Amino acid sequence: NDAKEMKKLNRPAKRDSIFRCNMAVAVNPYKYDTVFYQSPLNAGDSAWKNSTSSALLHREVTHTAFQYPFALAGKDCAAKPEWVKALLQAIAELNGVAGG
RNA sequence: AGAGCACUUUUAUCACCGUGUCCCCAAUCUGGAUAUUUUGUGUG
Repeated sequence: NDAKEMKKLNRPAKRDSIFRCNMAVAVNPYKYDTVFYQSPLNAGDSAWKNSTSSALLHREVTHTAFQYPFALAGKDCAAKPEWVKALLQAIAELNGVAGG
């Protein structure tokens, strides 16, 4: 790494951690819901394969909020106040967080 | 600054298709709210 680090002359940033965050939890229990699933075969004549069959399956969903602690820390994040402000604005504009 | 906690749960999909709760039936048969009772008493 960095030609054995003398040319870098900087910290390798190995473990510098900023914006520590926790993991979200729901507010309501789970009551074993189910929604059906069809997935028909792609074609009966296509060159592209058809998985040899078509099978129906199940899913489960629920409606629930998600409380969340933030845990922002560090008095050293003053080098780039613009970056901090942009990050806070992006957090305020959170959307599509889970790649479901 | 805690035996240094990142790099991944990811990308698509109609439970679809047809179907008269139908066909007859009486709440029917009789019964005196009847028997007595003064709005009486006097005024230019």
